[PDB]
Amino acid sequence: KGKLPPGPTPLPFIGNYLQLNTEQMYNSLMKISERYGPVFTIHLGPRRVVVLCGHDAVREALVDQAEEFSGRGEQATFDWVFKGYGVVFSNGERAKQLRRFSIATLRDFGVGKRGIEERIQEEAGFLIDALRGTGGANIDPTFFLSRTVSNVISSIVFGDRFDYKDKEFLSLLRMMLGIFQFTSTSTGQLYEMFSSVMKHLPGPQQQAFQLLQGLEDFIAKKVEHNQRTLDPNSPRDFIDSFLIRMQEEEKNPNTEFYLKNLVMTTLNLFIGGTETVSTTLRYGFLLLMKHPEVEAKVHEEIDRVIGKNRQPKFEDRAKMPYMEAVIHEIQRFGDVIPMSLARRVKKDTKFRDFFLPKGTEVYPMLGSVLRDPSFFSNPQDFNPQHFLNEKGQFKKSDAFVPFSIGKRNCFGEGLARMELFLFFTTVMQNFRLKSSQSPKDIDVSPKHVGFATIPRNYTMSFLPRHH
Ligand code: HEM
Ligand SMILES: COc1c2occc2cc2ccc(=O)oc12
Repeated sequence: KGKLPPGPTPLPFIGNYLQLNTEQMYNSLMKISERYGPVFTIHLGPRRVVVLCGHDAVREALVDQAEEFSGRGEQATFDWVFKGYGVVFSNGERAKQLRRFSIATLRDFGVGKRGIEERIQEEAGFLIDALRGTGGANIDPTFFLSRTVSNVISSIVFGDRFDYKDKEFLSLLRMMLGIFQFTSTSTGQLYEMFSSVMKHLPGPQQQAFQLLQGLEDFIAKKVEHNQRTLDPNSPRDFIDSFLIRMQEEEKNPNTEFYLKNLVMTTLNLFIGGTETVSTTLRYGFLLLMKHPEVEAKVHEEIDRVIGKNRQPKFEDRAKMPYMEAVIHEIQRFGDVIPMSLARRVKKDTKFRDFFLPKGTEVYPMLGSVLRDPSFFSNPQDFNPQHFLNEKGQFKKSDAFVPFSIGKRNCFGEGLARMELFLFFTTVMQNFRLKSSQSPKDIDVSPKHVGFATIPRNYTMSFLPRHH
């Protein structure tokens, strides 16, 4: 039947709000799924959204009907600053043009090649110095990890890294951490439903907007400088490249290459290339302290394959199935972006005997794919075996979708995977982790779950490995 997926009856404007717990959107949605099935319709305030739970529904839509589900839906807190500009939250021609250019420009600046691998290895060296600098003292690893991660994408988009002592750099990192935290709280999820009123009201969301505003202001300041020092012949970074394409297109009235898309696209990458990787690393170390046996096996593999002298290199991954399994399990357990970024159908679509009118938003519940009990034996526990066969070799999974899938999937996945492996490996090779508390008492449940999955605050010490 040409019918929209089934779902609970919505009330005018508020939608299904009375049937949802904004502090736990994910659980609220999965519960509703228990009654209506894997594919259902929900009304987040006035926003009608088709929810996709489980591997099959998600893959069937985003991959089997990729083009139809390739539209970009909204994320209200982020659209407040982006407003449809830039590569992430853009649609149609704007997105195709910005995405093609971004992927190309990233590769031209080392992504995938030896260039960025070297940059990551150097930055990891700096992270190691910094952790040695704590003298084994108990610390909050949060900004040690974010400063390192950020410098990778920062050297690509800005021309070079930030000094670890640059206070403005810490400030930008605080803004990123804060925005991801806000969109993961109940107020952030309430904003997803009622932004029409809430953006004009006092409250936590206003402080969230200022963080985005500070990030935009910073990007706009970096662009100006690049502009007044640009060598049309020798671009220094992503910004230069984009400024050059802008000049080339100065004659195309319909060009997507203009200042606003440069500021928004660069901001997209600065944030995207920072907080996601940083949050995964942070959750990862907490999971390893909770499971010493896994850290032990990681240490075994690192000592055999890499040893204690040379810097780990990306190709080492081919020889380390356990480590590769652990990183996969960390991303699977962490479920950093539990509901992906909303997609939307480009045109009237037919999906599993259901009807989805053009423009309909879609929520691919990645978290439900990473925990599909039909793909992982103990979906609720942290267990690397989930990514190993009986002979202890690495085993892929069609349900491993932390980067989502399809036409608007994460094109930073390559950089991210290189970062996760090189940082997790280089740190583990140099230190054993010591929990400020007892393994049995470490809580790995998340502190917040909304747009992102935020792990609980913790402290730890990095103890060197020598004797
Ligand atoms: C552990 C790290 C990361 C995770 C879990 C992650 C996750 C995701 C997800 C789930 C999406 C939405 C995909 C979709 O619509 O289907 C996405 C989008 C995107 N990611 Fe990542 N990401 C990570 C790191 C990166 C990095 C390092 C960069 C930057 C180079 C980045 C750049 C982007 C961009 C530009 C998009 C938007 C793509 C588009 O709309 O066409 N991501 N990411
Ligand atoms: C481009 O990278 C990303 C992301 O990647 C994965 C999640 C995610 C969220 C944002 C939000 C704002 C932004 O500017 O960028 C983002």
